[PDB]
Amino acid sequence: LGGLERFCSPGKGRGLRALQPFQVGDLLFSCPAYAYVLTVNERGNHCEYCFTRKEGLSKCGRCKQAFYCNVECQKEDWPMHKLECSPMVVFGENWNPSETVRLTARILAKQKIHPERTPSEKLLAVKEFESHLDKLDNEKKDLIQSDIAALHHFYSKHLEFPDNDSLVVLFAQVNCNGFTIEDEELSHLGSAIFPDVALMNHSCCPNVIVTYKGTLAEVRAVQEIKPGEEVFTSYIDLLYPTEDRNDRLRDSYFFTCECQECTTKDKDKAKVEIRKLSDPPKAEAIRDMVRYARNVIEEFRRAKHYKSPSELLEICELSQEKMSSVFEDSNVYMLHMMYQAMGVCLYMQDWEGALQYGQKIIKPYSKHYPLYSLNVASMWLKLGRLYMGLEHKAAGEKALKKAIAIMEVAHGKDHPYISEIKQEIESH
Ligand SMILES: C[S@@+](CC[C@H](N)C(=O)[O-])C[C@H]1O[C@@H](n2cnc3c(N)ncnc32)[C@H](O)[C@@H]1O
Ligand SMILES: [Zn+2]
Ligand SMILES: [Zn+2]
Ligand SMILES: [Zn+2]
Repeated sequence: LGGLERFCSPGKGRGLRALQPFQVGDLLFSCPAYAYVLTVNERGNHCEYCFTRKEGLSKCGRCKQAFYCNVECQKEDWPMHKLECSPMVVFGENWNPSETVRLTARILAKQKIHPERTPSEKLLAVKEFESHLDKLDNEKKDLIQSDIAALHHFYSKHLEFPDNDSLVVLFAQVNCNGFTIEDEELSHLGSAIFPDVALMNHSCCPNVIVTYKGTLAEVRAVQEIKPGEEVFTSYIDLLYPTEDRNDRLRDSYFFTCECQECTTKDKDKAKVEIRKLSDPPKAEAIRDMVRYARNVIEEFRRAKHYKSPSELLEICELSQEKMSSVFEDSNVYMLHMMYQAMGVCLYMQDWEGALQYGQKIIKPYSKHYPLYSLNVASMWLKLGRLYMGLEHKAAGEKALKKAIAIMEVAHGKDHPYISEIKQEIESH
């Protein structure tokens, strides 16, 4: 709470303000999760209650699909696991609510259980969340209804559903204020709601970073903050040019960024770096390849749900072949396809393929992103772990050290993830 304040940020609604100075790597505040969910694919790898990544995980006898550190965690998570335990077994293979429906069901359960202001709502309350209901078109309003139907379909037993479709308000609120809990390699662990953290506005030049210590959100300065200065995070991936960033912010958050980077368009020429080839491309040759680039990102986005790894790798190489003609290999659109391919090799357990892609990525990655970037820290981590795994321990230790350098600021020097990497350098 201390040394910070809620205020009306002009043309940004409510926001967070500093009342004291903050230095690079300082914890402004922590926020316990108000409501949270462990992602289906991480069940058994982490405790459902505290999110501890351990090996001696005790399975829920009643459903065989919830794992905990012990019985104390099992007991504590029951008021929330109660919502899914029996349904999972009764519906079996037919149990498929989206993580949004899963999280929203828990928000409804927390309101029944704890109607009072929670210690997660010191400055902002879930009830007070911005919905953007008024800007929702007929397509978006319909998607919320598909999700309201699922909430009724699967969580009808223990929940008393509110008013009309003032559930449309709750779903829109989660869509606009919800959080994704990622791991040290930026892999999806789950979804949560953090009220006080949701008060911070967006900047493509963030002065803070949100990291997670179990289910607790921690906010640390990645730039020096002086009194009266507004505290800003990044809502989106900062690799992309101004237009791309702004299309994402408009679609998901109903606003346009007017920050230094968006006003100036500084990193745009380097991000979409054109080959300095004998006879230039032409204005329309760039614009046609950028239209092709965006299309292939989205085509791969779709494809990955239904194509084989080799089919998926072919898309990467053939996209990079067509674009190679116009675009430099440092070009963000080239980097995207290389990252995707690295991801495919990792899945196939092709460690050399993944390492040979990661090396091509890291240098332009560091350049296109800010100084302390989780995107670059995790890329150093994947590289260090690929090196260490393949027995190239010199290069592994250097890449792992590079990761730790960023993490000491973003995660804090005393973070479990950092003690884990240090123990990776000690043994192997
Ligand atoms: C997670 S909330 C942040 C707190 C918020 N302004 C409020 O008072 O509820 C997200 C919403 O805040 C606004 N917002 C965040 N960053 C912004 C920015 N840089 N410029 C304009 N509006 C912004 C948009 O309405 C966005 O959808
Ligand atoms: Zn636990
Ligand atoms: Zn169970
Ligand atoms: Zn911006």
